[PDB]
Amino acid sequence: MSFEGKIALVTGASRGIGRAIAETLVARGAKVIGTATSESGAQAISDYLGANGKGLMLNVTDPASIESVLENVRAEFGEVDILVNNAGITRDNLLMRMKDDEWNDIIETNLSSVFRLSKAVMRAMMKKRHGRIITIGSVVGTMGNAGQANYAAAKAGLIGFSKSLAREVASRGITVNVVAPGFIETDMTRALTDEQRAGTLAAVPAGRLGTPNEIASAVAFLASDEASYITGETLHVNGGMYMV
Amino acid sequence: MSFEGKIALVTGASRGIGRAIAETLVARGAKVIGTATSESGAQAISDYLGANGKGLMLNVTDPASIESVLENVRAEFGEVDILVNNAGITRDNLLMRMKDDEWNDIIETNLSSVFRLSKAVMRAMMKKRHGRIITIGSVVGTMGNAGQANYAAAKAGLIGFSKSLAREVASRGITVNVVAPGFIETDMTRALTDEQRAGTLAAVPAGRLGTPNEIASAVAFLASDEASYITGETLHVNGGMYMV
Amino acid sequence: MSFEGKIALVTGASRGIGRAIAETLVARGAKVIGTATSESGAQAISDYLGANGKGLMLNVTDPASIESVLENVRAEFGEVDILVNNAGITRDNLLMRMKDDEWNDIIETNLSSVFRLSKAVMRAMMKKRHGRIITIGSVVGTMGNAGQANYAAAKAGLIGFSKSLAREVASRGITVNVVAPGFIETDMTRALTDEQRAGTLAAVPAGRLGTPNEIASAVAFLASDEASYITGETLHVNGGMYMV
Amino acid sequence: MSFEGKIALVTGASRGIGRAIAETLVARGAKVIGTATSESGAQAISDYLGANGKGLMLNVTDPASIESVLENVRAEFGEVDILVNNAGITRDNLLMRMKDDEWNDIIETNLSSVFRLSKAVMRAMMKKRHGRIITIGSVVGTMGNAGQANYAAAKAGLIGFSKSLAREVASRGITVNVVAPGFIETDMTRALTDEQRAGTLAAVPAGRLGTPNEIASAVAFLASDEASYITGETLHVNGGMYMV
Ligand SMILES: NC(=O)c1ccc[n+]([C@@H]2O[C@H](COP(=O)([O-])OP(=O)(O)OC[C@H]3O[C@@H](n4cnc5c(N)ncnc54)[C@H](OP(=O)(O)O)[C@@H]3O)[C@@H](O)[C@H]2O)c1
Ligand SMILES: NC(=O)c1ccc[n+]([C@@H]2O[C@H](COP(=O)([O-])OP(=O)(O)OC[C@H]3O[C@@H](n4cnc5c(N)ncnc54)[C@H](OP(=O)(O)O)[C@@H]3O)[C@@H](O)[C@H]2O)c1
Repeated sequence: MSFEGKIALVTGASRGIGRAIAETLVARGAKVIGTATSESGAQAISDYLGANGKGLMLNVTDPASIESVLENVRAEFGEVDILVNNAGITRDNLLMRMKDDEWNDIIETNLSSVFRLSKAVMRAMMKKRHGRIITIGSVVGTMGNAGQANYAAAKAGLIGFSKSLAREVASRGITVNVVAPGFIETDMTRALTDEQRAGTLAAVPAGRLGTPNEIASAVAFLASDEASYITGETLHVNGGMYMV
Repeated sequence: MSFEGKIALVTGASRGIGRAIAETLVARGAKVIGTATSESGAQAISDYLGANGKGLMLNVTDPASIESVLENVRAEFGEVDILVNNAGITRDNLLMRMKDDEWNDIIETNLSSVFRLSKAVMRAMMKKRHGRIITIGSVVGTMGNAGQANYAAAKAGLIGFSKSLAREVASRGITVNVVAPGFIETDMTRALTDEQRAGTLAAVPAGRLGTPNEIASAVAFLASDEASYITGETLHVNGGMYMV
Repeated sequence: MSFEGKIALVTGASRGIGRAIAETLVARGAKVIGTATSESGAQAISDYLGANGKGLMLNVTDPASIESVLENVRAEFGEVDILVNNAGITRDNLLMRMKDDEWNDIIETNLSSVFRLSKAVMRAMMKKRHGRIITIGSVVGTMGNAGQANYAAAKAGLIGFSKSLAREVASRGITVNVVAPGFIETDMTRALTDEQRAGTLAAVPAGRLGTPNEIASAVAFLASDEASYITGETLHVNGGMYMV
Repeated sequence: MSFEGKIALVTGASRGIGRAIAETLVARGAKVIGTATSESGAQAISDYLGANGKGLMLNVTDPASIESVLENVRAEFGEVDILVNNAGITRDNLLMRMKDDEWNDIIETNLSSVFRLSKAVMRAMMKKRHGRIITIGSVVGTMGNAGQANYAAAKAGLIGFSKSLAREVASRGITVNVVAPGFIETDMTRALTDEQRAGTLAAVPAGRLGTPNEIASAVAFLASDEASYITGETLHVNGGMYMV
């Protein structure tokens, strides 16, 4: 089992991709700490993890929340070996309608969060001479998308951040990578009309949406000892929607 | 190739790249408004622009400063046709030494500024069905660089922003593009040791530093009517240091 | 911006993009040699070039034809300063239907031709310590396209070739670059059904086809003294169809 | 075990990366057919594979050799499920010294081979509604390298080819991907002076060469059912030497 003895922190693990990531790391031997933004969300994460981890309330924009969560992780489980930055929001609008706080909230939540959490786990990874940081990107970070300039900025920015951090820590056995999903099936997409789905599918050579478990498999590959020579990279998981 | 009757605003036009951009747009017939962060800096810009423009004090992190500058431009010259986002700062540090405000100030000054300024000029461009937005990026935005994770995040971010904005306004005759310099002769590079220079030149096939005027030429090409089918693109001007 | 005293060779200059390139270089002061695959095609090129150049018959797959054309150019005009590799063909088919000669002919005509022509002009450029090589790529080289695996291979290949050549000759004042058009109005596109056009326009933010002159403007920029710090680069001119 | 019941064909499996790929696929349940260019090389492959596969003599430039090898595979094992295109050569020279046959041999061996072998296995993959094609690229295909314009052309070209093929076959459950190694330890590199090594290591943030087994792990990930939503992609395995 790949992750026996490892402690993973997966931000935004309530559902969909973040839950599939948490469950996959559990299935391969890790102890997982999954986060949500509320105390009930955190309890629902504890309920699915059971004996293989815990749910905690974390707001990745608030440094006091980050510090409190990591202290709790350290007391109960130990140091973080694997950080998976999945927490992310969208607040879409065309530029002229985009409010200052819609811009700021996305930049804080989706880009500056990657800085804060990576900084907060890095020292203990450097001491172990081994670490994994994986952030969940988006195809929109590379292509752009009308009405999502805030989101695209954050998702492109976290790649620049990750490349620079990778260059600093590569020689100490820590890799820093991004997984960029395409269109993935969630509750959201399951609620759409057949016509809304058909237009999304038309953009995907594979002819289907991706599944959360497909993103989890890519994360788990990069987090494993079989990916120790991959750093500063973006792994695109999108059914051929965008080929780099 | 002529800009007669066009109004350009070039942020951070005191020296180096921003000055060369301002002078080059003048040489092609534009009226140019260059900015600096102090009243004396703005006056030095007015001195070199003379009859073909003026200098103004602008803080690109302050919406009140942006609006005051644009209202002055609108009263004296008219609406901005060409926006060149050149203003930017660096606060280098390895991640472990990087203070929260060194992150925040770079994100605000180098990325969020591009959103605020673009938003502030866009309506008048959309009415005319013609416009240019050009932002000065960096090779670091695409490659990453140790000790500049903040700067790389902002410079990568501004590309994602620019692709998204490009997609929103392409059908109204507005293009949005990035020019990414390599190592350019500037106060910054003149202040390096001979050894820091030599090592950076070894990574440049051309075997020399670029000039500010070389960046200005690329900007002036993209700002022209001869580049109306180029949008959402990044023009790398780096002597082969990085080939995309 | 002027090419007075420069000699340019533009392969495949009968019509469309190659003609627009030839005419634009004339308009900027160059003497232009345009090529076609027949003696009547070459004469039609001579008719439009008049006093500012000539047409010649060239087969870019035949080294004897290349050498005969260059010797004619050298006798009448002088050494080539600017090479524009525009010659190219398509032989579309899904992989299972693609005949061996449909693969081979595209590779020979669209990729190996760029090697032979570049090699044939390079020595005189190196002696002068000044030169331009510009090859016309395609968006398909970066994105791929079903039914054009041969064409995509050649157009992607020529970029790898161009980056390698750029690295060899950058320090001698020669740049080597690619211009990658999107969907441009040409005989090809005029011969499509209204439905094939409409579907391709839906993928273009600009909402229109590009013109040959738009490609020519980008080529003329790169061929100029104002682009001496741009090498190994790909300039995408596609109305936002693909944003790198 | 991931590959139980699968037949993999790994071209160029004598040593280094191709051998590590063959051995890794064996270790995960596949029957492997590994190739070499001589009858003794093929026998040495049979010796290491033992009961889990066979060695055969294959020249990927010769269609009669391709057909004979695939007929042998089909009679003894069955249809190919996984094709790994590892066969590759270099014949380096600066452009002016590069002979026509040095160009042609690399294009035939490293690019056209990918077309021929992919075409030869595709029909049976389409019938199974499941398939993997993985080609071994190189960082040089994306960066370029002086003295390797032939190699860079071929390695860039095979990405264009792979993207186009992926677009044709994505909806039938076949993925087509590239693994791009950086600097990998081989017999060659083990024979170098400490000074030659030191210069190579200086370009690699990880501070070490990659191992053949690291490339094999990436191949095996893409060949598995855990990578069914990854197609048309390039996975860079280079210790941060090049970050895309
Ligand atoms: N779905 C797709 O097709 C797709 C495609 C590409 C990329 N992505 C990326 O995948 C990730 C998952 O998002 P999603 O839309 O798929 O599903 P989601 O269920 O909305 O997940 C978002 C998660 O982020 C957490 N979160 C939000 N704001 C936060 C904050 N301030 N602090 C900490 N956690 C916060 C949420 O917490 P609660 O549990 O408390 O709400 C939730 O767990 C995001 O990074 C997204 O950008 C998704
Ligand atoms: N080593 C690195 O650092 C590195 C880096 C990036 C990419 N690569 C790529 O990895 C692959 C392995 O090459 P290598 O240099 O690492 O080791 P290598 O041991 O030289 O492998 C090359 C293999 O290709 C086979 N081959 C050569 N010409 C052939 C032909 N005409 N038909 C069929 N097979 C042929 C050889 O056969 P024989 O066994 O009969 O000689 C040999 O098995 C190549 O695609 C290479 O471009 C390697």
